[PDB]
Amino acid sequence: NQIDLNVTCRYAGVFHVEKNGRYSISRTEAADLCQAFNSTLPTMDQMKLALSKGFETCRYGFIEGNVVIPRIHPNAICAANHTGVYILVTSNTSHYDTYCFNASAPPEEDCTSVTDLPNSFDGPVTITIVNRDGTRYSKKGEYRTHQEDI
Ligand SMILES: Cc1ncsc1C(=O)N(C)[C@@H](C)C1CC1
Repeated sequence: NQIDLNVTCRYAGVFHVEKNGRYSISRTEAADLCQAFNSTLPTMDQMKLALSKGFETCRYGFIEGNVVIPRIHPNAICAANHTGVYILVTSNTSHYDTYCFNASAPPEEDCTSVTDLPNSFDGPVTITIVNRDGTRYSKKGEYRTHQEDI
C-alpha cells in the first residue's frame, strides 16, 4: 500500500507534485494533498509570480480554478510551444498532477529537498516523497479525505 509523490524546487512557495509517475490526481485529491504539505492550491497570481522567479514544468497540474503548465522556454512538446502560464482549455479527462503553494517557503528559488510531509493524518499508506535529486522521505499515513479518491 504505497504512494510515491515526486516533488520539485519551490519558486515563491509554488511547487509541482506528480503522484505515482502518471497523471492520477483529481481536483479534490489535489487540495487534500497540498494540505498534507501545509500548503494550498496556488492562485493564478501566485503561479505567475513563481513563473517569474524561474518555475517551469512540462506537466499539467491543478491550480485554483484551472489546470495549467508554467512555461519559460518554448518547447514544442510542452504546452504546444507556449510561454507563460499555459491554461488547459479542452480535455475529455479529469486527472492531472497538482501544484501546491507553501506560504512559509523562501521568496524566490528554493531548490533544497523536501524532508517531511508535516500535515498528513493517521492511516495505512506508506507515502514516499521523492525529490528530483533522488533523496526520499517516507511515512505511514493518509491524506485523502474523499473515499472516491481512494
Ligand atoms: C519539510 C521541508 N523541506 C524543505 S522545505 C520544507 C517545509 O518547510 N515545508 C512546509 C514543505 C513540507 C513544503 C514543500 C514546501
